[PDB]
Parts: sequence; structure tokens; C-alpha cells
Amino acid sequence: ARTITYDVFLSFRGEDTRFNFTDHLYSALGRRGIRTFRDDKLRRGEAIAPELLKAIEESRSSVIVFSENYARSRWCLDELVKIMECHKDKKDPGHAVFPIFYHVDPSHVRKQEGSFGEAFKDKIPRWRTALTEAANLSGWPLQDGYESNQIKEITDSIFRRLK
Repeated sequence: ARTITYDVFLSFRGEDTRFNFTDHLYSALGRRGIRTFRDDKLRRGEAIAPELLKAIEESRSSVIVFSENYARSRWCLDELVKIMECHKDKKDPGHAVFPIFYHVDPSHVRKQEGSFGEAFKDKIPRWRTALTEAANLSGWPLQDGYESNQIKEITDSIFRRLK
């Protein structure tokens, strides 16, 4: 099998979900022994760090925390493109993808597939494909609930599917 260094690459829009959903999700994954690389520990900039791309290639799966502004970030969308390329290309093992819809409807994320104009021309085709594929995978469509228990259910389900 190919070389795997993490169970989960965690992709998210920090301004939306770092406080506290994704911070708590990251900790909860680790407490379950789910080895996770979170995407926000590297200095940002105009270009995505090559070390981020390598972490995606080295992970068994990605968890995407969709939120209102995830599809409104070039950074997030460029990560998503790499994640979905690995989901299509990687083998033995594959690269699984698990979307969380955090207080945003899947239909709303789908509608953002056509809204790359109002959000911001050679990148948009690839962004649209990756966003479409990811929004269509089976995941967790969260409404306003008890967040600690939502995270418990999500991490237990990731545990069952991975570990």
C-alpha cells in the first residue's frame, strides 16, 4: 500500500468554524485516536503551501467542514480541488471524503457552484467540479444542535468507517 501519515486531512474555513466547532472536532478526533492534520497551521499567502498538498496525498481521507464562506475562498477551493483529485486518483488505499455541512444546507453549497461570479476564469471550471463532487458525497447535514454531541456522533462515525 502507499504511504499514509494521517487518517484525516481536515479542511475548513477558519473564519466560519474554528471557534469552536472545528477546534472541538479536531480535538475529538485525536481523543479517538484518529490521526488528523488540520489545514490551518501554516502561514497563509497567495499560494497554498506545497506541504499542505503533500499532507492531502498522505492522508487516508479528508473531512470537509462546509460552511457559508468555504466556497467563497480561493484557498479553500484550491484545497478542495486537490482533495477531490486524490479521491478520484489515489488507490490502495483510496482517499475517502466525508463532508460536514455546518449550519449551511447542502442545496446552498450546491447553489454556490454557479455563484463563483458574485463570490469573486481558468480556475472556476476545476473549482466547480470539485465542489460539485464533494457536495454530493454522503455526509452530515448539521442544523443548530447540541454541538458537542454532534461532534461525538460525527467522530464515532468516522471511527467506524476508518478505524
